[PDB]
Amino acid sequence: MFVEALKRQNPALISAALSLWQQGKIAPDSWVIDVDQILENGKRLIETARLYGIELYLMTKQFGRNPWLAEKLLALGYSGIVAVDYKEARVMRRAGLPVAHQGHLVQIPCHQVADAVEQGTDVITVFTLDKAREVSAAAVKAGRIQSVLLKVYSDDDFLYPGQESGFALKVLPEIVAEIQNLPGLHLAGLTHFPCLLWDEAVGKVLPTPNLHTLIQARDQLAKSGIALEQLNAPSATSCTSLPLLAQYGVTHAEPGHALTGTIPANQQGDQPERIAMLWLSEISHHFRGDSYCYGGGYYRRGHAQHALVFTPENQKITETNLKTVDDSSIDYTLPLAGEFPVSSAVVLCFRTQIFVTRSDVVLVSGIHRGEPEIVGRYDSLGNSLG
Amino acid sequence: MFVEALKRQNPALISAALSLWQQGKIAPDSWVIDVDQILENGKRLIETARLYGIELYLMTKQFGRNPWLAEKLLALGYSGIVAVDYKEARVMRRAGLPVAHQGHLVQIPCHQVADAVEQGTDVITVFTLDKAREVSAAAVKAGRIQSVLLKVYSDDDFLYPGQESGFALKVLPEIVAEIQNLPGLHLAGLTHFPCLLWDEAVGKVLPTPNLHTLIQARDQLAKSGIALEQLNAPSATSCTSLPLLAQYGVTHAEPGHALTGTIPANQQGDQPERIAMLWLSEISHHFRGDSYCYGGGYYRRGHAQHALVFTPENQKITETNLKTVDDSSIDYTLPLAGEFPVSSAVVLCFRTQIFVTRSDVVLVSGIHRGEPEIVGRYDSLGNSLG
Ligand SMILES: [Cl-]
Ligand SMILES: [Cl-]
Repeated sequence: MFVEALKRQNPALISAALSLWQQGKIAPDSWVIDVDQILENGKRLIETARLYGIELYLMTKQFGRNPWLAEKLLALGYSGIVAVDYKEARVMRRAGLPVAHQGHLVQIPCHQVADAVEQGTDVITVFTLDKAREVSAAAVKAGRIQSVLLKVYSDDDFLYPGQESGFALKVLPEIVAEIQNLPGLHLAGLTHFPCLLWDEAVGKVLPTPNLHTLIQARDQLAKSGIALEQLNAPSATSCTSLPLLAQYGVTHAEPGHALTGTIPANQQGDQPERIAMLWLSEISHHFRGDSYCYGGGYYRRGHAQHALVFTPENQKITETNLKTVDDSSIDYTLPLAGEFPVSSAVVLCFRTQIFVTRSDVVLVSGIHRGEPEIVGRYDSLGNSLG
Repeated sequence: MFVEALKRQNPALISAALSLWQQGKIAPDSWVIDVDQILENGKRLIETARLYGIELYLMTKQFGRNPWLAEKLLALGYSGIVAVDYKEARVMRRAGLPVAHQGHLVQIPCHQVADAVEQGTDVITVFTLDKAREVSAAAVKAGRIQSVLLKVYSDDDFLYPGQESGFALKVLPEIVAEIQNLPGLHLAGLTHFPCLLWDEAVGKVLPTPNLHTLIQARDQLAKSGIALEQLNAPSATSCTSLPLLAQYGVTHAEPGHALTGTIPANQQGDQPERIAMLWLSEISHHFRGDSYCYGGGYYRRGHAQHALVFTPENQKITETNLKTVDDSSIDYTLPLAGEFPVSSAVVLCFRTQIFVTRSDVVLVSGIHRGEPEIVGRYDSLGNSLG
């Protein structure tokens, strides 16, 4: 779904990836990241957010919770890293990086609450009073006051599998009263997910009922004198959606895919953020008239559709399509329409979440200058490969 | 699907896991491995195979391509490691371990063929003449002769997504002639997958058409004087299936799940190999009457059905069931029937392939002696966590 955008916005990345593969420097099932471009994208996001006075936390899950990229991006002026789960937080803390937000989308396990509080986490999102009590106890024991966000929801919200969580709007005042009575805590604000979603029919990113629930919650609380310093509204945060967030009084947002240009608003390759990643594989074998490339990077919600096949003998690039993929079996290989020579290179570009796949992540700098150089190699879980 | 077997064969593992979690030593989304038991299972497999004269290669993908376990198991007398793909081979070679078989289920990428040949790989499976030519060239350049296996298939075989590969039976003689003419190669034999499959209706592991195709291929080749030193017949290799393999003249087999007792023949917990793994999680939150545990370990083909919930205040264990899981969205959490306290521990036991998930792998020794001790912590891709 991003091959069109890749061809338009970053053909140099295609050339660099293929060149490095031909040199034997990039193995199949690797996402190749244009470091020059991701940093440019990150800067544009910061400059845009600054005008609106919106603070940004960096989301890294989609590019494989990569600590090298996280460190370089943080240096652009981001307020900290938002860790989707405790394993992502683990990568960041091991790297010596600040974690600004933990608890969303995934809560902090009981035996890790004290570490999150003691090591320093700007805000912690809680989904239950029992978890809030755990955070309060840890804060008191550490002689600190921990800021928290509350995840809210209402019955008309978009509630996705794995994200069914939070305090119902009908009980929010009772919850807030409890939170304000816990000694270890400071109620900093609210969050929800997803707050914005791409609408294909309209052709725009639009607010979701979830965002309206967040606003309604803020407004209800304001009637009882509750002032909230943080309204955190993630999902599809990008340069062109930031003004929309600003209109709703959002104070904090969390770019993830925007950093690599891989947002649904960019399918025509016309957004300020340019495509900064592609997936490289190679032809393994043929079977009954079709070619199969090494798998490992397949993502069910990715809308992978188009593939480029590079044959180094003649340096030819041919477009073909992915055939239907069985989501029930492990993706050892992926089917491509048509026969291509064994050991030809393959390029795809689609929406992924690297952290739930087993792809390598290869960091390439200097593409803007025409001097591509590999500056890092990592796995999908954030480990260096050396 | 293995909770019954776990309760019968290894209740000590349940007790050890919960005890260590209560001590704050095992985080949610960890497979806890009984080292004493996996090594006992590995020994039983070796002793059984030896009587039949079948050689065993160790398959490690399902327990997270773990190099610590691989090394300890190899020491029991295994002929080497079979690496499912080139990333698994990467873990093993970095650990300084011998790789006996590469190429099945996944081929060797072109820029890695020379390393596989030069570093030493007992047999390499090829799916195409072009890959065979690559191996031959590499062998000649390295002044070696490389043994190869051919993957065969026929149209009535069980051919699963990701495993659609090999030479058709109708062209095998032509292929073998070509292979025998390539200077770098020695034709060692044949392989296929799956060669055995559990049959739930019958209640036995049975040969598949794939195994019959392998035998037919061997017999056809024998008519033209081709002698094959290796008939490699993987899938459901275990203590009770080894005599069946022996009856077909299989020379090499490849236990994976048998090492941990997590084979479909063991649902009643009556096989020689005892359950040696469980998955530990924890209650994150509640939503609309149900509890949600941390995810990360879900496997679509795993038949996860039953969960044990441990509440440390009273030390009570309660069985509940997993609710229906949406396989399309990321498993940040998993739904459990009923409400349980936040931060209660959760135990599951089901068929997994750790390498395609993001679970930790925690190695616990001394369970047989009643002195459980953590001797290693790894991620799902084989990296040490420290
Ligand atoms: Cl070519
Ligand atoms: Cl309890």
